[PDB]
Amino acid sequence: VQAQDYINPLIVQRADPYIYKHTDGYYYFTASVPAYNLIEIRRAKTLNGLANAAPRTIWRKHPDGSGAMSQLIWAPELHYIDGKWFIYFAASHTKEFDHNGMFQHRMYCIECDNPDPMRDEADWTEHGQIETPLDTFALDATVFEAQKKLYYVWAQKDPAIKGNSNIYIAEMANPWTLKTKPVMLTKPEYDWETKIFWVNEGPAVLHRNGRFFLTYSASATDENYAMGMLTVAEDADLLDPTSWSKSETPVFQSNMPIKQFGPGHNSFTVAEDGETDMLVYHCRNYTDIKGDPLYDPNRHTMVQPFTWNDDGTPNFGKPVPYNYK
Amino acid sequence: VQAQDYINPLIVQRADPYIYKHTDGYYYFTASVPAYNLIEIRRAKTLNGLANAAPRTIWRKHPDGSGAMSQLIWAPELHYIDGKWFIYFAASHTKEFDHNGMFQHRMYCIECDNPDPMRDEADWTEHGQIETPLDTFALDATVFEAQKKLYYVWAQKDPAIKGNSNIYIAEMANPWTLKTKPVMLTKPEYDWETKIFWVNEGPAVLHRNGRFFLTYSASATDENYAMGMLTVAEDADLLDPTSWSKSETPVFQSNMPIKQFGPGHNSFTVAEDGETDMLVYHCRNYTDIKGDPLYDPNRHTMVQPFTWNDDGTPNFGKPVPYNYK
Ligand SMILES: [Mg+2]
Ligand SMILES: [Mg+2]
Repeated sequence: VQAQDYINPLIVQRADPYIYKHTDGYYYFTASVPAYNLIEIRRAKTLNGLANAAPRTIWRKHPDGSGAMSQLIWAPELHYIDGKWFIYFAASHTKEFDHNGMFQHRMYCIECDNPDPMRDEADWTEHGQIETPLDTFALDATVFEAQKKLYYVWAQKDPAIKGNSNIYIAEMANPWTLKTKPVMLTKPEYDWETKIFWVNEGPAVLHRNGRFFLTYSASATDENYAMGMLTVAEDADLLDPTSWSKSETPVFQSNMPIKQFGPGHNSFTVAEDGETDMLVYHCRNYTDIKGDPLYDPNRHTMVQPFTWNDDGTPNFGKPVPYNYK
Repeated sequence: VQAQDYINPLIVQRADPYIYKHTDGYYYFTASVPAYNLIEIRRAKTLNGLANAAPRTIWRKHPDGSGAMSQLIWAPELHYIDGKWFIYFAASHTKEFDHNGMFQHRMYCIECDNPDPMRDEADWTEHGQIETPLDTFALDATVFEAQKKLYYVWAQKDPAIKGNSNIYIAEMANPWTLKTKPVMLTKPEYDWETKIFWVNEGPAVLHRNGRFFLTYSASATDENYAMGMLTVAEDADLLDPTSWSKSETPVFQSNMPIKQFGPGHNSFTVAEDGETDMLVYHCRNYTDIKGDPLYDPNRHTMVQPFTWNDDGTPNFGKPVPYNYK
């Protein structure tokens, strides 16, 4: 396949796009919806089919003023773990900022009792909050399998470290519970990670050529949004921060001449040829945003192929232009 | 062209779909967005292109509690009148129901000072409310030109007539002011117009074969939602209700075996061949709505060709199935 085989932007008005190619021959898609009020799934046999795929709501936010999970439903990811579907997402009990001017999200998990994850809301049950030793702002969780274990990777505020959030990892006791104390892998520190907000968020994991590559997003969700990357040997101690190497420069960023601003909160999938790696990310096409960029709904989902360098590292290149007619 | 050339649903999660093919060949699209908080426009060179067309916000709702136009921005239509762009839309000052359990919408108009209607929000000016002699619930306004005059057609509640709204016509003094007293063209009365809720709304006008054909939607918005049609000779007194003929049966209804439930609030356009008439409407693929139905976002935009009967009347057929892969 080639980039031009896909009509971009693939999915309008969907941020934090997550695509999972399942064994049933379907691509499953989850993302943040503009009103941040529910979790819906789309499915199609092809990536282009997702642009017209009728969604199904499988979980709705709790009522206003009812406590946990009642506001700002962010970045759900659908995972298939030991034959069961799980969705990891973040939510807050309020839209109010705390005394540090931050969002009040925590991490949640829902589990499906059916082989079809899109049949009905009644098939999904809440496990509640995925707790961490320190109860602070946490979001954008993802999971990956390595060394016959399940790892959980997420973004969280540490009061002792400057900025909004750092990336952590921990091994899981089960799909909704941590077994180990969190380990910090990266914090915002370079100029490209600290524009408007000091942020490391949106982790995603790729496994290839004897290594795990963990991409993440940094800076605010406007034009400054960019992707960084950590690398680790697949057999190392994943819970030792010295096992991981951090890229000093972004691995993916704005392509300003073609009006692709702030690419980020990515995921990875495979094309319909079963071989080409695909980068899935959101991106904006203008910068004259009014108000908070999180409430402008025009982060659009993009998909494009990526390749591999001779040293076995990924080469993401740059955002491709829109090509709809 | 043929129905299979279009990937349906054309535009997911857009209700009250309005497509206008401009003299430069662009297809412009306006609709109610699921959060009902703004007016955005998409443009593409093809109807399928609209599925991936990056929207632009051209007008946003007024702040909460500030009065007119502050809530529930519904059903915008983009019209090109005497070389200027106008958008007719409905809005409320509140989300609360009136003492009769009804929505509190009134009709509004904005005008653009630029040839490009998607350049900037600063290009649009508010004309305010389009006032009617009785100040009651009103929405879904459309306009058409006939006999060198401009006619305004809309839906409005009459306290003396059972149901949520009837269809009215009036001649306009200018694009934001009525010249004549409203004339009622149809009220909900047939069995197929009064299922669960008594309503006539979403008017649309088609001109062909010496007649104007005014379609509208009736009944509740589940599988009972259906389209009616009025017919009048193109040279008749359009303000005399006795010039108009009401179809005693619906002209378009649910296609129950393929789960196309409740087609309505239509508009009309022309295909890329410049010849084939296209019906544009919203429709659901399920009716088992959970939570507040106002915020279930899955009314999807459908497009399909229609044809003409021997007597010069349109034949809409029935909803086509989804055909995305
Ligand atoms: Mg994620
Ligand atoms: Mg309309």
